[PDB]
Amino acid sequence: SSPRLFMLSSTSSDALRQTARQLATWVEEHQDCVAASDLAYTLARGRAHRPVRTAVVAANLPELVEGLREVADGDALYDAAVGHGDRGPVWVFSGQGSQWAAMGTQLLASEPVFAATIAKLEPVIAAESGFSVTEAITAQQTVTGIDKVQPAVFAVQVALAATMEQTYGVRPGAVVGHSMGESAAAVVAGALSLEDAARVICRRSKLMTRIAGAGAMGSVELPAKQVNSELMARGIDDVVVSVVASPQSTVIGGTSDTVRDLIARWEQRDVMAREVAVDVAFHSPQVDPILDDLAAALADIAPMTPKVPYYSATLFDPREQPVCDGAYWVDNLRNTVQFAAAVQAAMEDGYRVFAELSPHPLLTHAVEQTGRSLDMSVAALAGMRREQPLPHGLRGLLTELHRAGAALDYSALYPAGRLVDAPLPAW
Repeated sequence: SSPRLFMLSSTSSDALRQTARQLATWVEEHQDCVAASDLAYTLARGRAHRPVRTAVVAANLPELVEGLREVADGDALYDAAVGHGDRGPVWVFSGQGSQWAAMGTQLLASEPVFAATIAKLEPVIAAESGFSVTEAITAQQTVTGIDKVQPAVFAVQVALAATMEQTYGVRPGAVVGHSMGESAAAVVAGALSLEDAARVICRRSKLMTRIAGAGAMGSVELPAKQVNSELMARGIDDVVVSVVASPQSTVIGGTSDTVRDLIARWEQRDVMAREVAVDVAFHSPQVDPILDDLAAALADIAPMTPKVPYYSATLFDPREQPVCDGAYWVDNLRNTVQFAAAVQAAMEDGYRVFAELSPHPLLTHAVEQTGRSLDMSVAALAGMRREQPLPHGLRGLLTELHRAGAALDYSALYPAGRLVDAPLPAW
């Protein structure tokens, strides 16, 4: 009786419409014989998924005939899958800034695994940071202080990954984190326990409140080698490259005045410069005072060997597998975020489907820019968007992962049924 996802695929946009039309005619003639569950199961598990994919949502067979005929009559361009169903998606865990008011409300209601994960984190974040992460992610005002933002964003990140794996059968092929995103990446990769990773973000953000107001940051659409050249040429020692997000994008960090002066000059040369909303200048010497204290706070963190490929933005070789001890988290906060190099390594290793598990996409464009620079066809998906209605939870993200060609377990969403004599399109 509930709405089901009917997968349809072909070799071209026109052949996919021909497939939709034959299926609609068949479904219309056999609707009294075929159970909708059996047909959805057959289309997902009894058919080899071809490159040009789509899916129609419908609660009953007559509804599916309308949806299928709509596809068949349309003039839509269906992009082909970039992955070959052999590698799982690369989950991208972005930094701060993705947060929005009541970002967790619909997923707490529509996804039981999201709710269960947030429930686990609730007493840990309460003991560590002194606040309710559930109250924070469902409040009518967006979460605000660094000590509250980081645990709340981390909690959404890990709850999204748990839902995708447990509820939708999507095991990640690899993980990539960007600054605070690396704590969620460490949990998902099996490098840290959920609790130790929560302790890492809670303690990290509490210590950062001590240095709030110490420097400023700025984004510039210039490659990092060029930015560094300008700093050295201008005799600037108080501002450094803090983030390397794409081959054409760089974030600088340092003293408030020199950062403002540099952005003023870049803008005047018609370059895409802009100040970034910060209290502290992370991944710069501004964080130096709090590094001894952080090392001490994280001395008890128990790191583990990652179970999934982890593309480190902290290590000098992103392919190297992290030892997520306190020293790693101190380096994570102080070293440049080499995000572009980590994404480039994953793409060189064969990954083409990237999905950003965050409250709102911050690094979708960065992933696309790295793919474009390698002359590769990649998919950079967003797990959630600000104020996006999610009445069917993350089922939308599952559809887009399927459409893109990410490897996933179809027995999670279609656990049982009878194979039906539905049409098999010619080669």
